[PDB]
Amino acid sequence: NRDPASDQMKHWKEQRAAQKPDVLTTGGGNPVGDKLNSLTVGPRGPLLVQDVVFTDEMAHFDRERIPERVVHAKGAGAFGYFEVTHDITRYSKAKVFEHIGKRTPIAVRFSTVAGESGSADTVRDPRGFAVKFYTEDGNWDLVGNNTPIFFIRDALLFPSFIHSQKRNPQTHLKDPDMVWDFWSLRPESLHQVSFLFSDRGIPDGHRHMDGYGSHTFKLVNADGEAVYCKFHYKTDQGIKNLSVEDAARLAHEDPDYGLRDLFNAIATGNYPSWTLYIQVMTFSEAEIFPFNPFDLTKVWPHGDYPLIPVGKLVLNRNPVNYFAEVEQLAFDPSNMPPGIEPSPDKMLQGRLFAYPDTHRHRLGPNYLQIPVNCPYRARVANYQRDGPMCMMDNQGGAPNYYPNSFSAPEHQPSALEHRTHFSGDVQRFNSANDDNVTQVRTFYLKVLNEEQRKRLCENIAGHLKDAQLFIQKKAVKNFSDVHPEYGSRIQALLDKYNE
Amino acid sequence: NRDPASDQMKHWKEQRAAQKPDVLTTGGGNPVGDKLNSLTVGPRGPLLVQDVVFTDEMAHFDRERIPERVVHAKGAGAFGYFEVTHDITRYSKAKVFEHIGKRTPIAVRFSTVAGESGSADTVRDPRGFAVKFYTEDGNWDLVGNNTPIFFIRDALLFPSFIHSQKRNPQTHLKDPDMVWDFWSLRPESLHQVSFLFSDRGIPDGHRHMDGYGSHTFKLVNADGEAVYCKFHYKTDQGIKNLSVEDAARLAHEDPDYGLRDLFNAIATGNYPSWTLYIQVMTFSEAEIFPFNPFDLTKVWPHGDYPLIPVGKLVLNRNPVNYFAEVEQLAFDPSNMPPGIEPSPDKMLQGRLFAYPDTHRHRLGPNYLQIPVNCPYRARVANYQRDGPMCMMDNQGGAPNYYPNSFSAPEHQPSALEHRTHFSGDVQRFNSANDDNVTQVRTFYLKVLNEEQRKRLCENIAGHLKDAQLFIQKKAVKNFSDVHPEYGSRIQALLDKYNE
Amino acid sequence: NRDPASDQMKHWKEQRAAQKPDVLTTGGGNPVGDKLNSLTVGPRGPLLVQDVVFTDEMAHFDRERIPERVVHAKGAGAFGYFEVTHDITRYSKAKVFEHIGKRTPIAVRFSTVAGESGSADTVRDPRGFAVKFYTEDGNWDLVGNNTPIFFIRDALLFPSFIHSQKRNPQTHLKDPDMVWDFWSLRPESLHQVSFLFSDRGIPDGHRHMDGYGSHTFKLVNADGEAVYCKFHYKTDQGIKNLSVEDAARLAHEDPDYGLRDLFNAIATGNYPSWTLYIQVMTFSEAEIFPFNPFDLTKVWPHGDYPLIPVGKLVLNRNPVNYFAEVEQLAFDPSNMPPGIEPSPDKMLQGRLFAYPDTHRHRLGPNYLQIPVNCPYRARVANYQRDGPMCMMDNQGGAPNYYPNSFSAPEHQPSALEHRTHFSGDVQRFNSANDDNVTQVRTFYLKVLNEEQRKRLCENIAGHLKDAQLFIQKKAVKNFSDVHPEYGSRIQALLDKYNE
Amino acid sequence: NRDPASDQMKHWKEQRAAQKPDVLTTGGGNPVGDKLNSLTVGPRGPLLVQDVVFTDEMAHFDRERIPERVVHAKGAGAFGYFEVTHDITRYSKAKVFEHIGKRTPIAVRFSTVAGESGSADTVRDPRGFAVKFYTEDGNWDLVGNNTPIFFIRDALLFPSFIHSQKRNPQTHLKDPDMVWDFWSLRPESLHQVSFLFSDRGIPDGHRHMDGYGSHTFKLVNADGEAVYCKFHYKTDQGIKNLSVEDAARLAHEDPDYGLRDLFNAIATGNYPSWTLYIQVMTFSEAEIFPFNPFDLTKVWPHGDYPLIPVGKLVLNRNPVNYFAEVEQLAFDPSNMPPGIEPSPDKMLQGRLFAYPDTHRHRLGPNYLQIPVNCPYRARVANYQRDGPMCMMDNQGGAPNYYPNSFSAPEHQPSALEHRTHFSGDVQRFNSANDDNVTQVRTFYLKVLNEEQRKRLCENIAGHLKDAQLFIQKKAVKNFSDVHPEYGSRIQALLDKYNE
Ligand code: HEM
Ligand SMILES: [C-]#N
Repeated sequence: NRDPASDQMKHWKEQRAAQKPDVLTTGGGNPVGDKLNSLTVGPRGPLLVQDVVFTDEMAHFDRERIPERVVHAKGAGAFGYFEVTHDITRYSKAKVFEHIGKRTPIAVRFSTVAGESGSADTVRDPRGFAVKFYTEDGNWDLVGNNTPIFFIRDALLFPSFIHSQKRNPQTHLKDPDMVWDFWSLRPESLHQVSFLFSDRGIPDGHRHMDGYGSHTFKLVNADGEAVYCKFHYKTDQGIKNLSVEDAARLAHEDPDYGLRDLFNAIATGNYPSWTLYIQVMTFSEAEIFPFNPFDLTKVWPHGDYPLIPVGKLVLNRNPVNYFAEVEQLAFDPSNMPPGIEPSPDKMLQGRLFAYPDTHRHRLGPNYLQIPVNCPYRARVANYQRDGPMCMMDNQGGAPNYYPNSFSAPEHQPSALEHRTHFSGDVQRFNSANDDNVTQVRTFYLKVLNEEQRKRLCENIAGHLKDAQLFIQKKAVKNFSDVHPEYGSRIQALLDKYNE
Repeated sequence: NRDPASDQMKHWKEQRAAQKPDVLTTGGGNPVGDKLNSLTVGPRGPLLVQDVVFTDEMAHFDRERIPERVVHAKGAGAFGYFEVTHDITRYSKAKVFEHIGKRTPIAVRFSTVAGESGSADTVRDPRGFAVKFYTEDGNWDLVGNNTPIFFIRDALLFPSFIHSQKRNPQTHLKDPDMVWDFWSLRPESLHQVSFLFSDRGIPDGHRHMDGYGSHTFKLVNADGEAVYCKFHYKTDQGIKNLSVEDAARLAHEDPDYGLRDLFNAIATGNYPSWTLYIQVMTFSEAEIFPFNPFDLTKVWPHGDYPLIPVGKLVLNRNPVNYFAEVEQLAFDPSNMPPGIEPSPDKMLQGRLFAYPDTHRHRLGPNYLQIPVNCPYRARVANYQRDGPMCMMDNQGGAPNYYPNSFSAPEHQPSALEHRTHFSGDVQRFNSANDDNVTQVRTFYLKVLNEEQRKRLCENIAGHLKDAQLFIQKKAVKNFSDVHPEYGSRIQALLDKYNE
Repeated sequence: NRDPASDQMKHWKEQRAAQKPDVLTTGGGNPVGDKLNSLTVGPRGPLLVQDVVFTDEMAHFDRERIPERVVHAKGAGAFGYFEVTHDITRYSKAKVFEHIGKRTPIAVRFSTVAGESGSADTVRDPRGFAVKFYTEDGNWDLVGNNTPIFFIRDALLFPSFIHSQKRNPQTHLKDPDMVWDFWSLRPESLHQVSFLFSDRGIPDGHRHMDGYGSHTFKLVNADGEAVYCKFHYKTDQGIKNLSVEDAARLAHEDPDYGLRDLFNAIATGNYPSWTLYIQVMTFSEAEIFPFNPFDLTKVWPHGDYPLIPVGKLVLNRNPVNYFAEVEQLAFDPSNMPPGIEPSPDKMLQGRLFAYPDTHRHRLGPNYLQIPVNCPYRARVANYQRDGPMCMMDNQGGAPNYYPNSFSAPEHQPSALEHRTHFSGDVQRFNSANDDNVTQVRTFYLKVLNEEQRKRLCENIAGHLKDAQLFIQKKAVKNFSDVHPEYGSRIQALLDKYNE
Repeated sequence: NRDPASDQMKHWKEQRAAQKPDVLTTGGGNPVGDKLNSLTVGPRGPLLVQDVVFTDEMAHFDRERIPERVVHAKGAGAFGYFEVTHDITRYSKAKVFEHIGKRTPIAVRFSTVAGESGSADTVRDPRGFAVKFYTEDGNWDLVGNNTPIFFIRDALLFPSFIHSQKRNPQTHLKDPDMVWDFWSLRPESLHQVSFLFSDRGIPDGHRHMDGYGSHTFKLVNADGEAVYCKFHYKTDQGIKNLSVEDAARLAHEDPDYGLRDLFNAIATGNYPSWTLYIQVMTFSEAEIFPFNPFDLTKVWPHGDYPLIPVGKLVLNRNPVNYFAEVEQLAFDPSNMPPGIEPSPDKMLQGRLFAYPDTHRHRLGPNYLQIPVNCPYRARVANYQRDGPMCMMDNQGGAPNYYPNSFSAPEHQPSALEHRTHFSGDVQRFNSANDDNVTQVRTFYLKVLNEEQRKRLCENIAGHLKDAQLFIQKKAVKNFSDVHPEYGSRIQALLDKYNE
């Protein structure tokens, strides 16, 4: 009796008992006598502007679509909650970490990157794992990928990068030259490239993948002590990837594979879950790290900085209306309540700006006012007013300037940001040469096995092959620098593909 | 102390009581630690991207403004109720007239016409009197002026009319050449131009003027019998207008005179009111009527068509937040509940398209979702989805197609349009010379008395005198047609004015 | 060496040689010193708002996306010209057909339907074939499809139809319950559904494939005599379709298959072309003719109304910048120069509003000001002003109200529309029953050969086999209502799929 | 014959002697038959959607309005040129100062601050004076006011400030409590408040007022040597302001007095001009300066930092279409070319963000492409693409990723920002007490004479008298802090006013 998903309407008509259906109305609420036959003059005459029943619906029709996400356009979402299982208060005075058994409702949206709205899940691309913590101190957004690292470490190259992985400005077709001309000129991607073309390249569904905040963040206890951290939410359904083969099969067989896997899962009562951990680094150690603790192209070896469990990320309800609750979702890295703060991680810094920016454009100035985005477990009160599509009462007739002598909202000094010290010139400091191989080399011949080491080298060559020859070399060169073998294997492969 | 309007905050803080100032949060609901000083590297250093309290706030301010209404930009609003005092049901079956005593929540917006957001209330100009009935059959928006007639009878000339009435495309100044060159070329305006330059051209506040639906409408009863009608809502505060010197004074002394007079009255249990009447006419009568019964430049003489009392219009509530409840208010003449239907009035016909059309651009595709515009009395159920800034549930997961087989919203034969028959060549009929003198002639001699006729001519001459001689000629000519004396009197003044 | 599309950048550079690369600047033209390293205080310090180079690029990137077309998102486009080869002057006075040899620049975008921007080119779904003629009497948009009929005959059914073919409101996946449920309760779709599931369902590229004006139109000659007609532009590369499996693999092998094909063809000098034909029907015949001549689910048979030759459609130019020239492309069926006029088609009429309406939403109010949409081979002069993103000079200091005595644009009586007579009550006429089978049966037998007839039934069952039985019944019922074996054959197929 | 502005259309008609009126067309370029009569039913029948000429025009009319500037909405603009007259090449290497005689086009917009578009010109209020220099190195926007200081010093107070300066959230009226409750609590304003209420508060048009950069900026020469500065461009027409008397008369007799004046002056060859001087403070002196050198509520005494002639700002060309060339006009302080950078001024810092941020909303993502805003004197080349209302060729088929090996634009190292060192903890430093009286006292006692102090206190007390008693206390208290005599005089006046 198909799957829970396919029976979407099925279950709807049922649960809708036997009570009559609501009356079809116009946006205004005026009942429609007949919305199947246009208002015409004669059985074969023209249409009347007077058929506002028509205009009303058609009008709305022509405006349903809104701009898709610049990146991560294709994804799925579900709601659930978080719960504490450990006490890290000695680490961060965040309200969500209150005490054990302390729950918080969440929202999540998995997704790919380069692919548009029509794209299919089952394909090589990093994955999006975003969590919205509707806390008491406002919503907390831990926007993270399925990997602890990224290709670039300076926000200034992301626009270019994304462009590189997307379409040709002219042909509107994917383009290897673009893809690899960028990667080749910027070896800093070496680390993440290797992760993309590794088995992890294509997770089997969203449920069998690990979550990562990626960036280095900052924790601060109710005592004013701050320490750098890294979030890790590992899957409790075990890691499971998809063969280049299956992936491509599913790709066209069920483009929305990863999509319904999630739905049915939650429907068949088999709710997904991830275990939230966090690494820790004192400012002392941070000054010692063999690298930049804020370099997005690096990791904190688990041996030197072990994961501390903190909580359970459980999803148990699926969106009722996809658009409203998922397509419309807004995740802002800048959304961090008292206890959690960003690090000087140049990429994070940029994200502090881009997300709310794009949201205002994709969704609208008052998008945080959208049900799904509104921090309902907090009391939003301030001196911001109006704006297009202003919902709510817009804070009634309350004094709209600060300061004021009329009892309008005051600032809670107990939430002040954490004071740090920086000494140096304001300049554009070149981070293009901050070691792009070390951690990579120990990933090729260390994290991976000879078995999957060959699968990786294959996956890569199967794409790099399509790039101009002048591109192919410069590329191998990099892989070469990570390890002559990790570069020779790939090359060999190319020579064969290359005929 | 001072007036209620001026005591806005005072009263707010008192009612607020001894409570504690809500915690000042970002749009995201995060507490602010100090919204008075920016995050900088040093006491005299750069501003950091890291300051999201600033940007969260700043970015909203930058997006505070929405386009003002292209016309009737300046205005004041108030909510109240509509009470049925009679049984008119013998004509219209709208559930808004159902049973005597039946109260229907209403919203009202008064306004001028030409002036933009910052203009003054005390200037000569028609006046807007929009009434929104939140009925159980959706919303009823009766968008009427304080005059029963208008300057033109074909929408095709409205865009141009409003242009001539506003600013010159290059100097951005008021243009008497645009104003009069247009009016002169369209004598059909003579009627309303008369009513305009008369003592009624500037009413003393909104509480002292009448409200007219202007257009001819339609009423369909339970049996399905229809009738043409006109709406009339006379003022219970009595017709009181302002003099050129006093209106001209208040222009600078208090540009928001109307907005204030209205706030204060209501704030002191001094609720304004209007009795609602209607002129009922038969298709057979509309057949006999000597003039085009749908021509916007004509009136239905009280004599032959006496007014029938319907109910009362009380405004007993003031807007809490002006932007959210007034600025965003949107009345669409097409929102007529079952029982009320439009008429062939060319003018009205065009308005059926414009209001929601422009509302989509001024407010947004989902404007009908704004609390003030939402038909909170009736239940909105249909097959329209998505659209930017989608509030509520987007009808959750109910079927989006129609018809369907899963118990989704159904038709309503009862609420069907009343069918009328028309015959003729579908073409653009020149309605330019449908007599633009007869009714003005009566207004000039029978409606006005000598002292009023005196003013009407000085008021005209005082503004017309700035247009070029040739326009003045053409202009006067049209006046003599209504009446020899009308022309000569104005002409007389012009020669004087032309020193 | 590789295909022309792949070598896009390669050539762009090659030809750009002998030239120094332009200086990288900001949106404002200020040269940037370094666009790879953000501005921070100290090498490991926070990002400074100061870095305006950053915000400029990021803010713009954060807004690259505009809403995709509500339908026909996945498409491709090219440019060419139209050449008059034959004289149909006695039918249309339209300057486009003026003389033999008359060249008129054109632009075209082909597309699929339901699938979103990321979808693949080769799938069962009709194909949009819109043609924009930049004529001296303004642009003429012939928004056609690769089929001469459509699933429905009343605009009111469209928003609902489209929803069925799209995603589920809650599970966001494609849904056969909606697809069929709709098609079941709506049999008039039979004609098109058959054609669709036919071999033509997956044309090769956008070349080989035919284009049809689809709707019935009206032609007017220099003597006011009007006649009805159907537009036809047959491929010069002969109808060639894709196999189910073939197209099924290309689906993931190369989703942009069309894009590639069309680009490379043109790029290599292999410019495709089409021959335009017209079927003419006189008002007399339109009267006698034996189902509604304006029904969109019906077709005129070359039998009685033989195809007449008019001219050639040649595409010899590729888009330089895709987004700018194809994505932003807007076609309005309502754009018809003198000689061409709408027809009572309930379906058409509706299109007369949706298109510009949605364009103002998706592209913006001044969309006709975007280069490729501008009627550049004409002289747009009128009384329209302002609007957002207003380009040009807003028509400069020209008078902006009509009429006027200042030499502003005067209208042309010549361009007056042809008048027709339409008698009959103005109401909602039921058309759900206008024969949704006759012609359909003639396709299954006469047109379709035992060969295609086999794959048609097979293709239908292959899809329909996923919907509840109660639907399958209704679906087979209508088919057998066309011809016993039609559904009979389907039914057999259906039962095997249901294990 | 009237003022040159009155005859706008006259000279336009005259302008095209001869020349025949262009043909009235739709937005698509289709010629119009009858633009005065809609297409109806019969002479008294309904309207047909089939009428596109109407809908084309109406839909546009319905979207003419865009959000008015959040502040400084009511203004006037003009174009002219900038001419170098002194070699200041030892301080700035900017090309706009490249060499004596060199002329650069400029665009200027004058403005009030609080009133919306309908507001009156002649009212006490600072005055906006923005200059746009279309320099070879991109556009340089010097966004100055008519005062060298400002009320607040930290951007976070700005939204608040402006709010208190506008209408009441509930009553929508100007709130004296709002105005003085805010000023009373933030004494840093005293300086501006005093300047504001002096004879300089209501200038006589835009031609008789000085223009000031206000903020301190950083000039950078060819040797990479930096220096701080302040821009001053004094009227050549002489500082002339209006009296509280005439100003109130003009407020109703001519709400557009400034608009009209500027136009006419230019129209009659009487071009206004301004001599541009600059002040120079070396990094050393900025160290021992008695006040914070980047504090907006302070000035650099001519005595120690003498003005230096640079060149002349001349305006000799009126806008042809106010909207297209003035209303749409946009200035960004961020637009600074090589040799002209920002200071750490907390206020200037927040501005680098807000202008482009707001322009992207008021005008749209691609507002830099609007003619008036485009840097048409430089070659904009970069890796930015798409966005709505994308004009030009969107950089065509150029490589869209940086870096790339395909000859796309490259960064110019000689346009890098001058590196400055800053050291301190990153925190929210409190500048609320950075001396808010010294300079004020000098203005009161030295800059003004008795006659003046008298008018000032009268002007201050005039408004203040309306605020609640407790607010008057606080305010007078602050004035006494500047000078015992200062507060007393105001207090005496208050004592009076209050009966
Ligand atoms: C009466 C039902 C129809 C309505 C209301 C309708 C509505 C729409 C809308 C709103 C768009 C998006 C336009 C844009 O954003 O540029 C569109 C696009 C399109 N439709 Fe129609 N459509 C209808 C029927 C069809 C049929 C019947 C055809 C086949 C001749 C067709 C061919 C197209 C094409 C080719 C496009 C994309 C044009 C392009 O930009 O390349 N549609 N339709
Ligand atoms: C519009 N009145």
